[PDB]
Amino acid sequence: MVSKGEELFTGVVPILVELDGDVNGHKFSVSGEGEGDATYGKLTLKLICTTGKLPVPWPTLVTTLLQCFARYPDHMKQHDFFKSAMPEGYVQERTIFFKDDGNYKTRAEVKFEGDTLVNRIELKGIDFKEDGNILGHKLEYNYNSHNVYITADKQKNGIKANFKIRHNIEDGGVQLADHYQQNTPIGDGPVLLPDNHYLSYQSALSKDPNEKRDHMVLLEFVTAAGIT
Amino acid sequence: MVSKGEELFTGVVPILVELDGDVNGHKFSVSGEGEGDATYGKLTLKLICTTGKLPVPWPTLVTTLLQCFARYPDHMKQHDFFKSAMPEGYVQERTIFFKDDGNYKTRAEVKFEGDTLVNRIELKGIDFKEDGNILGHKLEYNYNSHNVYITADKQKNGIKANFKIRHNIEDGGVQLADHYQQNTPIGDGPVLLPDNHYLSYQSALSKDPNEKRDHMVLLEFVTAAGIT
Repeated sequence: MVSKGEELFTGVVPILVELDGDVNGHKFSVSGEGEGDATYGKLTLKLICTTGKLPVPWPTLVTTLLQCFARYPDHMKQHDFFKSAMPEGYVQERTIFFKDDGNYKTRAEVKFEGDTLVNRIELKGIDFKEDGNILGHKLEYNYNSHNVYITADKQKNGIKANFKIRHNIEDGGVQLADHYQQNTPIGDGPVLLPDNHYLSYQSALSKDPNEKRDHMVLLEFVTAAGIT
Repeated sequence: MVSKGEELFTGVVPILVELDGDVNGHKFSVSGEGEGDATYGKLTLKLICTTGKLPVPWPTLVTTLLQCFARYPDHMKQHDFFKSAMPEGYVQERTIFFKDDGNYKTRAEVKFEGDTLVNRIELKGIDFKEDGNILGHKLEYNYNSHNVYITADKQKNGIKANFKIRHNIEDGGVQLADHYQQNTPIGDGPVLLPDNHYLSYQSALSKDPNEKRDHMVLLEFVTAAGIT
């Protein structure tokens, strides 16, 4: 239960991320490593496109490329589904609707493989406008804070989430991305089904000045809230 | 010039921050320490209210509590006024208009005192609504990304900046804060007067789980841009 999940994330945990995607026909792959410290609701990753140049803005992949590292306050630990599902893990599926543009559909499996927390993903994007903010690469290289609204999904012994990302556009404006999320345990064991709450996210995108490959250094701070 | 400023910020630099403020009559003081690495346009600070509980939301003080740590690309280094003014330093004055509420007026001096970069500030806030988002503490504990638009101010041998902060409000909405900035060198030496550009900011607010005092752990990533 609480102690079981808390134990698996007691200190700093190594992370591995793998993604294969296809957006409007452009195939690409991303691989990344890093670590997370749920004690501080912190996570840091260096993600690299191993197929060359990324066909879409890096910011559009931030949400796809580890909610188990969220910092749940003591009074809210009974609501931490993500950690309660470990190490077996859970599948995280999403559909992302980019306002007035295409959409991504993703499926990921996150769980431990030894001492390492792994996130393997498959992404498919369709109907993007060649001249849009996505394929046109018109999004600024940055990120804002958002809240991930969560509710239990007892039918699937998991949870559902919904939130809208605001991607700042170069020279002004915002490109919204509506996220519909579903998380289902991989195992058949018992999990912590939560009462409604949300995860408060804050992220910063950076670059490794010495790296030649197309990449993204991502930093996230996550804290659960919404319950007194 | 460029090399002179680059030299002072070559590695990791210790930082000291001090602030005395008065908002609608509530007097308070903040003291903080940390470090910055302009090579990665990064900065981290732990800021503490030494007078007890902070009378205003911590997020409202983020912009007041080190633009010299910005990461300027090679082709833009001749435009880095902040570093060119060091170690003597510069005065940074601002007027912050919180939409439909009060305003802050600040004056700060930032420069080196030995190997440490210091930021001492005086803040005065007026006409805040007792029931507003500020004195009512209705702002979420987080931060978004913004661009700091800069232009040279040859009359004062310094620069001027303008930007609008978006403070997310608890349960929805945004509380805007219009920033009008002026930076003037403390010394009378020559500085780097820049062509128009902006600093791309990204910030994350956190907490030291072991600290008893009212405080804020602030992280900022800053990179200059707007010039080809």
